[PDB]
Amino acid sequence: RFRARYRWRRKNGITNLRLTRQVELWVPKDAANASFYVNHYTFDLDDFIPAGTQLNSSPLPFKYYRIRKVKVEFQPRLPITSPFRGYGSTVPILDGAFVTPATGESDPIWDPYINFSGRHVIRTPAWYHKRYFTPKPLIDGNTGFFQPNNKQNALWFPNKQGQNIQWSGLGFAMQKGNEAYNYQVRFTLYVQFREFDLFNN
Amino acid sequence: RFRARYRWRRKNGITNLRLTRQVELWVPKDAANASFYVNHYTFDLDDFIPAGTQLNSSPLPFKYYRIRKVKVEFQPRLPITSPFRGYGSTVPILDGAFVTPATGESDPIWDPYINFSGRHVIRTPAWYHKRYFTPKPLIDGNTGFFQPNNKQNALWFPNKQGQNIQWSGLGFAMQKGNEAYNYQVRFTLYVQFREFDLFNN
Amino acid sequence: RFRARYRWRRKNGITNLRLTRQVELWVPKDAANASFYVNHYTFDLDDFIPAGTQLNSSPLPFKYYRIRKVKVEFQPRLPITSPFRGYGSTVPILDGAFVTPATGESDPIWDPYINFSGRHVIRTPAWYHKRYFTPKPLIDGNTGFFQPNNKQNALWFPNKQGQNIQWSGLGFAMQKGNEAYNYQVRFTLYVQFREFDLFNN
Amino acid sequence: RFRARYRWRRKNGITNLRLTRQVELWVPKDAANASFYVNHYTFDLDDFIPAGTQLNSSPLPFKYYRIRKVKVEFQPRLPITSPFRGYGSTVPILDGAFVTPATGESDPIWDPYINFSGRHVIRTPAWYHKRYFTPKPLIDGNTGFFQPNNKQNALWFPNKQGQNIQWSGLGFAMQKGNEAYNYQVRFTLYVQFREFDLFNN
Amino acid sequence: RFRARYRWRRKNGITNLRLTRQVELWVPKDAANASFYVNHYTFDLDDFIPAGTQLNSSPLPFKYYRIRKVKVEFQPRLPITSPFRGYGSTVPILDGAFVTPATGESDPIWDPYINFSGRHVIRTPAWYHKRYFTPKPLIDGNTGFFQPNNKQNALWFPNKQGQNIQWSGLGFAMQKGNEAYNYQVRFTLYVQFREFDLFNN
Amino acid sequence: RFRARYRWRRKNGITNLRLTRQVELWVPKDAANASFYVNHYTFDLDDFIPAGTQLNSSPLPFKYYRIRKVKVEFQPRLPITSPFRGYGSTVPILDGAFVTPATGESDPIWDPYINFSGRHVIRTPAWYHKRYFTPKPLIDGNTGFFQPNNKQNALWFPNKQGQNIQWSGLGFAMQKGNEAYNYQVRFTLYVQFREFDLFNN
Amino acid sequence: RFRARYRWRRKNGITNLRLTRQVELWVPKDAANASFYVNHYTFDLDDFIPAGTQLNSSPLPFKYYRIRKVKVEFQPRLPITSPFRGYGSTVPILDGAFVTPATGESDPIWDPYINFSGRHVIRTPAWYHKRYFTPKPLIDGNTGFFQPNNKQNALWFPNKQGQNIQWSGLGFAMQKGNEAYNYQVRFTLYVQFREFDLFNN
Repeated sequence: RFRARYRWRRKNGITNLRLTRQVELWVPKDAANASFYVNHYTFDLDDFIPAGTQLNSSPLPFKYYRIRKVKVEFQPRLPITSPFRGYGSTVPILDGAFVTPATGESDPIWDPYINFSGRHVIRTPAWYHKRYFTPKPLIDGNTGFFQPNNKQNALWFPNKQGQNIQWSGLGFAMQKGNEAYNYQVRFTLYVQFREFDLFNN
Repeated sequence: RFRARYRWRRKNGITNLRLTRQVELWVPKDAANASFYVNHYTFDLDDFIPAGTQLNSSPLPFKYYRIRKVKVEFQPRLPITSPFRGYGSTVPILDGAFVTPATGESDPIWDPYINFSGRHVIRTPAWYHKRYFTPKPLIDGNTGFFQPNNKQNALWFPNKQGQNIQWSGLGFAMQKGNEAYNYQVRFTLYVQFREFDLFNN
Repeated sequence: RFRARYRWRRKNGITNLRLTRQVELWVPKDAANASFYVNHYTFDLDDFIPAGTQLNSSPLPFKYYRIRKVKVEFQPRLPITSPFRGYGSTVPILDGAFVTPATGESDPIWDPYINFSGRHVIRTPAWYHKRYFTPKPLIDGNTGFFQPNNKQNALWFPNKQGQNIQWSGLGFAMQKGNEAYNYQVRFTLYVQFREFDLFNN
Repeated sequence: RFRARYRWRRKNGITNLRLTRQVELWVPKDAANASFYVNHYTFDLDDFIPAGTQLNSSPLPFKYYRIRKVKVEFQPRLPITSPFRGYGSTVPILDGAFVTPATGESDPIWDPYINFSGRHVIRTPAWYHKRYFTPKPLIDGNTGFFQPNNKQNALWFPNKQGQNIQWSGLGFAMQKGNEAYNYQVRFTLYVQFREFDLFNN
Repeated sequence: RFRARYRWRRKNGITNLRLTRQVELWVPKDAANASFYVNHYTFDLDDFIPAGTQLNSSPLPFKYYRIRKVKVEFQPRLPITSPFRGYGSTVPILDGAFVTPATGESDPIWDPYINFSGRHVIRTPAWYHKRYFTPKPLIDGNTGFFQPNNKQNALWFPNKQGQNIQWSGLGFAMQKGNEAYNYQVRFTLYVQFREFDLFNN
Repeated sequence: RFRARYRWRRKNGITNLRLTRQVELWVPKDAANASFYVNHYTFDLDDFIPAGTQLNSSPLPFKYYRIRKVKVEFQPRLPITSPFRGYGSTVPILDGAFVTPATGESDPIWDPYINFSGRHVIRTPAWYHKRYFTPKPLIDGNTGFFQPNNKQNALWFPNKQGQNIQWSGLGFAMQKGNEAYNYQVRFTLYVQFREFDLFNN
Repeated sequence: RFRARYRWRRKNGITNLRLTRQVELWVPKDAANASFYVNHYTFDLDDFIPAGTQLNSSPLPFKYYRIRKVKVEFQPRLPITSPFRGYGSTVPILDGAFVTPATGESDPIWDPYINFSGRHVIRTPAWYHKRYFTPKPLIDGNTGFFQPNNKQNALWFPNKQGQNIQWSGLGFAMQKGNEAYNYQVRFTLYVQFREFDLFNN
């Protein structure tokens, strides 16, 4: 009754791991104009797992995977005695279509994520902020479909180490003050793997 | 009550894997003398897992391990229509001290494992034979201690990939007929790992 | 029923003491390179107990000991108005094999403990951080075995005062900003002693 | 329920034997100085079992052993009408580190075992005295670890007949009067053996 | 309910130890006069504990103590075939005022402790005799007060190692025959300590 | 249950006696000035018990004592037809510090004990007055401590016959009329003794 | 049943008051040496109560007292933005013997109270810290006895206003940084008084 779920994890090699990577978020300065810094983050499994050997292509010796949850943690670098407090917005964009502008066009003076249904408020000189959600894989670019949050029906993907697809996550907009502040963004993937394959000579 | 064992496997990264390797057992010929072929098998984790990278030293990214069970399977190569049937003995030698003679001295004409408390009968032209037991790690050579079969109290060992200790397993004695017969020995380790560590750049 | 545990503590002299020592953690400066400071801490009983007399070799007059728990407390020296916040990782490394590099090679630019199963986040200009766990004794260097967390089956060790073995504890990685910050690390051993021996003239 | 312990003793050849050896304890004389005679006893299995043959190395044809209990019996040689009564101390020293001095230094004038947690009083011209305890094997000399008294988790050791390790037992201190008195010390091991192996030609 | 007494012993460092020392009682000879040998014993903690170091003044690293019980054991040196049997008296004198005469005046021909309310009969060539009672501390010499036997209300005293006060114990009177007989008096203190303080460099 | 209190009184010789002594209180005359006569009474055991012999120092052959209660009875000498009635105050002063002035300074014109918490009114030509309380022993003069009224925890004191300490009792203030009136003060001690010692030749 | 405790407080004048005094704790500077500032505090009732008149010697008109509890509150003077954080230790020393050195010898570089059974951690630029315990009166200097924590059996002491004894309290050790920081120590006595005496003219 619960011992059949144990046989399913042993017949197919189901393993929940937790991968963690860090990046630096550099927000530039904006002297008395109240602009925003709109960008985004997608999660590729090649950034969380290093390169393997010639025999074993991946350091995690599994064939299939799916990412259950992502925890995106904006960790401040500045103290709470900063001269300017900002208030941005973080949304999970599962559609793969972001409001991030390309280079050449100016940064907006208004918050584009402020009316979204899943926006949280990032306070942006000195405060921690985490989002914890289910990412959606960027399978197709023509239709851009994703499936609802169903753990039993989530699609499995091959662990390919170099051709690994990216999963659509977060879009943020942070206010810009008179100083260029920093953040240390930490991405934590909660991956579920399947069919352990370890080649040997 | 059972959900505390789930938190213990997630806090320390407990993962049961199943590693498999093969070797060829060549038994020589013995024309009308009824000798035995006494040898043994110890299990080193470096033979089951290949070499890793410079960053990740092992393809299995865990720090600690212990081998729960070994299945040693003598798989025949010859058909059951062989002109001579033999009857040997397989024992689990946990002490690390085998009755295997060195080179230079002759092979015995009598079965040395036949009076042991845990001997099984291998039929040795053409029949399958498996042993499934708990190996014991060869920690010390001066005292040669091992602990009783207790899953909760089994010692943990560092996965070192090149300095991995060997675990004391099986000793066998196979009869030798007028033909050199073959076996394909398959070792299956049921390892339990701990504290998943995956270095990343 | 509980009065038999009282006779066992009186027949063998069982005494739980709590020893405390302090050390200074100096993290150097790193101007705009985002390096890490990876080091470790092992716990030797000779650092917590001073030297005794010629008659009584130890100020704690017991013959055997075992360390039940260690509390490692990183206590800040800097205020929370520091210009740079860092985010490192603390792990209990029971295997005795650390990721600490020797002198001559450079400090890493990436967190090596970030994917470990038992990492906690140390915030590293100004915030307190404690780890509380069971240390493991560094008995052998060839096999590096340790036993699981079982209070009833923990090995007893002679209190020797000068030949006391070290117990494998914590490995940490702290970010380095533009200033050399300080920490006051406090180690608290929760030792259990046995067989009180007090020599007298 | 109890028939599974019967199959475990038959699958692995468990046999409890009781070995007995004797030695002579010579305590020298000490004219009006009230010195002590401090010495010790360790238990080696080579002293209790004689030499075997070339085929069977040991007269007890088992491969593994562990000593459950030792009974050390100081049996007097002198009658109770002796002109001087002495009062010493017997302790079980499991740590392997005794207070026995080497040759060249004088014998102490004070009882060194008198404050120990497990001392019993030996009356030392004419009275019987027995200690009955669990010995601890002297596995390592660097760390000197031993395990708690747990019958289910006691380590097994190879019966090697010539390389057999010694087990740490008793340390005693007997008063010395004006006459050299004698004792007949009787050591009784309660050994448990495993995996009966009897080689045959 | 009983777990509050466990927190009280851990908050204040309560530890029951058992200290033991020995002395020689020399009773002189008295040819056909039937005199008595009246003396006494007080218990100082400096006689049971040796000298410490400069850092830790005492080998027992506690600050406060109180002696719960004393066991005074007169252990014979002579056999039971002695030509003269004597019959003395042992009393616990808690008041601190003994009937022991100074040097210069003769020893009495009559038993002074024989009518006391707490006298026991010591048989004095060859027989063992123990007293087990609560000692009383010699706090003041002007009033000589002591408190009743109440374990919960017993006064705590500083462990000072050189200024330690003496506790009022036993007064004895032993008959003297035609031979100078010996005794080995053994004092066993059952001390309770408090507030473990171990200085460290 | 009550038979254990009987064994305690027989093992230690507990005996409640009742000692009685008398003294004359002379209050002087004071013609039309309304002064007071302030004095006090302390209770020494040497005043209630006479001198003993050389062998037995005290007529009450006990070693320890404590005074449970004192009854101080002011018994009049004058009839109720006296020309002046006075109204003083009696207090139990347990602290040992009285308001009694020394010689040389005048007697007060106001009642000093009238506002005390335990004052009773003595009517002072012709009326009887008793106080019945627990005295407190004058142990120390530097701190002047006493213990609360607890019969089970009362301190025991040596019966020394000549060095017996005094116990702090009553302080009174009686009005003075035109005639010098008399009182016969009767002190009744309710002593409890311990450890009957009767020396004999 | 509870109305007898009301009559006891009215017959003897029992009154619980709460006295409060303040002092300034000046900790000196120590440039890069990591020394400690070890000192102590004893509580005298003459510091909490001012001088009285000639008639009434004390402004609190009671004769006896005992201090039930002391609250020692280290109140910071510096803000939490201080450049150096320190971590000391506060212990209740009831024995009257402190580790405070006299003038002439240097201040220690190590914490002497860190291994004590009742140490709390004072954080020492800017944080509040309170201890709340039962003080012990410094009655004798030769034996230094104190009684256990029993409210019903606590000794009463005379309120003398100028000869009032001191009660043994707290010993602290505070780290010293590059600046001389301040504290405002507040002592709150919870005294219980007895036998209200108010002299009147």
